[PDB]
Amino acid sequence: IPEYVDWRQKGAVTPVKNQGSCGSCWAFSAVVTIEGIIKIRTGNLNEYSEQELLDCDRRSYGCNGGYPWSALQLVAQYGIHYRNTYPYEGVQRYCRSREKGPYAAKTDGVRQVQPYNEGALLYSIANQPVSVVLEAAGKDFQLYRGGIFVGPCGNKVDHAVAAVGYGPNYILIKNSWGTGWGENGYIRIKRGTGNSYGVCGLYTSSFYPVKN
Ligand SMILES: *C(C(=O)O)[C@H](O)C(=O)N[C@@H](CC(C)C)C(=O)NCCCCNC(N)=[NH2+]
Repeated sequence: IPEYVDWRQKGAVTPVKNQGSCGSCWAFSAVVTIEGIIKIRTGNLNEYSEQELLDCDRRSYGCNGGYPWSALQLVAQYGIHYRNTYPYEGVQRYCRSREKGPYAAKTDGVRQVQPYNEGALLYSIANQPVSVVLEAAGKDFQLYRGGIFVGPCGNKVDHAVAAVGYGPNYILIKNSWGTGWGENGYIRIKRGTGNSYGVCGLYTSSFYPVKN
């Protein structure tokens, strides 16, 4: 795999979103990886519905948090609608997949990255955007403005985001806190520190969709 990856530069990343007060980061992370794999496999970049996963993933807890792997499993089992068809409301509502017509996209499965393994995650990112988790509760992360972030942070992961690239000393992360946070909504998190958790626990739990 190459020294630098940046899926934005290959047209596989949609604009940065803002989840608002709702604890829906798990759905945004999953959606980033779906948009990416659909662009990679079909050539088209579309936006897909975080709200659909928020409402319809019965293993998740709506705005009280949830599981990226469960949202991705939902998209592989049923499918997902376009964001326009099922826009983001910032609150969990009834599942309306059935009332919104045929799904827009469907995947074929979900595969987990070997946790606590930097090279495995870099490999995954080299093939596609990956859903990852990290500890975002610390003030240093909350206030990140730019540069390669080294912390301080612990490994008590609490926030799902998406890895869309990397470089020799960082992994490139698409956050769901709007375009005014970080580097136009992105953070570059230091890698190569030898800490197996990853900076801010970045290697704890990583999933990606599979689409043949
Ligand atoms: C995301 C956020 O707004 O930061 C949100 O808090 C979230 O998804 N939290 C997750 C932790 C990460 C995805 C690793 C979470 O708490 N998941 C467990 C399920 C939700 C908590 N339990 C219940 N019953 N609500």
